[PDB]
Amino acid sequence: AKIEDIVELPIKGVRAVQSDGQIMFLSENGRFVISGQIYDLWSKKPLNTMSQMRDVAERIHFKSMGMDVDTLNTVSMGRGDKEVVVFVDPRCAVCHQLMGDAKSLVDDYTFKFIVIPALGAESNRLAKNLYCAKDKTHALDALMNNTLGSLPSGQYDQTLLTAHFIGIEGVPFVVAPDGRVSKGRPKNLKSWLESA
Amino acid sequence: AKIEDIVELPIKGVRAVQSDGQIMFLSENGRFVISGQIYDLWSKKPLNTMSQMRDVAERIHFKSMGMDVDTLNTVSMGRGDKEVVVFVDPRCAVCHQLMGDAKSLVDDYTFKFIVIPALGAESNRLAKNLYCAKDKTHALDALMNNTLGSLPSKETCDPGQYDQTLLTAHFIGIEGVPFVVAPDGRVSKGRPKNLKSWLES
Repeated sequence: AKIEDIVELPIKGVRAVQSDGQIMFLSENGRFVISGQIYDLWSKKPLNTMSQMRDVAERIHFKSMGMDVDTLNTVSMGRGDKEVVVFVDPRCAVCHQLMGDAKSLVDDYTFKFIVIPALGAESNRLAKNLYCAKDKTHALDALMNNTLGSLPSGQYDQTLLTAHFIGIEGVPFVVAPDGRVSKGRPKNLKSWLESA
Repeated sequence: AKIEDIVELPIKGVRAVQSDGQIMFLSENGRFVISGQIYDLWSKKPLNTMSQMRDVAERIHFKSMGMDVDTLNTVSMGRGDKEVVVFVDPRCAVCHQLMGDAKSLVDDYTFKFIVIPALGAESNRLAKNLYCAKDKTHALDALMNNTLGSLPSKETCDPGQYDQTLLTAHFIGIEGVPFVVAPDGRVSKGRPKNLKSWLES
């Protein structure tokens, strides 16, 4: 069954508002109100409570959205049964520092470092090399030391394109085991992973 | 009663999409769909057809939305019974051209030149001078020839560093200058290639 007609509306943000039991959707500047029901098509679920609303604003649940992060330009570090996802650029020094902090935590977490060239054509180069690594154990090591170009083996990186599509902004971008997101490096990684 | 809770959603755009007769609202990356009814609070009307969706995407109806342009930093040119609205910057030469072209149309239209300082501090200064001017009779001419700075000012005017006419334009979706609104509401983001005809249809 088809979409027959499409019109872009002058709407740049939407807020869910709850009053006396009913949840409505207001455009960010107060021009439009939509009375009805919102559905998360990627998670294939209706959002019916303010708690579910907050979940999609504050959290990312990759497997729930049909995303396997191991299929991206991803390298893994650690042994924990709690998964931590960190989008990183190969030239990002705060990303490198964050990755250094994660080394002390490898017993309780498994880190998924997803390499994205968010910072340019040279970042593309390094990310592109890592993608073609013979041995991703060394790739991991290469990533953390900023030694990626001398790695044994498109201008438009798929991991970059995907992150952008789904709204990942800036690096580093961290997703805790419970889905909580950190736009940037948290003050204390260990504490942040434990709880809000 | 009270609004008990509020959540900003990860949505940057909404498309009205029509499927099997009903209209739904889809987020920019397709992640979210909202089934239901949209109401336009500025013009106070429900929107139920794809034609009404196109109307709010393509047109601005100042009076329907309760917007009186004469309350803004505005200057009129022409005598005609069809109102044409043009947002301009004082330093915008492309805007001055359009104004010249408009001299020839004063028979059919009245032009409402809405002055906004969108291009920086010198633009701010000139718009503020127009606003605080003792004498608005020559105001049109000063605008078109870019001589607003020599307009004698009222004692002791100061409206503040943030121009309300600019704030209004930004709020209701004016983008760039010049920005033209035809009598029937159609918008032109930039000077149309051919004006008189554009104003026609």
